[PDB]
Amino acid sequence: GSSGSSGAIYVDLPNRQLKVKVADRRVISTTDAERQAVTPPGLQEAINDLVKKYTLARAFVRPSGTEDIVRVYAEANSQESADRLAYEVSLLVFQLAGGIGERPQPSGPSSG
Repeated sequence: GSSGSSGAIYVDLPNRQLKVKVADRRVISTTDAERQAVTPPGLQEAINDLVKKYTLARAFVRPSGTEDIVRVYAEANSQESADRLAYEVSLLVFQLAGGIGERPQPSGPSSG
């Protein structure tokens, strides 16, 4: 007889990504200038506060890059926090960067 084994990862924290098809650039007030502290000045803070107000949470965003759509991502120790934050962030942007298009949908507590 004989036996082997599988070597790989066995744990992948929860995470959630989104995409805000920004209508465009400029125009928006809180969407100009790029000096004095990494911009946008506040977002990082606002979210940060939310990232701190949460349990082991983490949110991020990626502007233009090989595309014309914004990238959103939020994770946490819990799936909910991961979703909540995510959904929120995406929204936070929708307004912050007056993001539009495909809007973020609510996870919705449903299990069976």
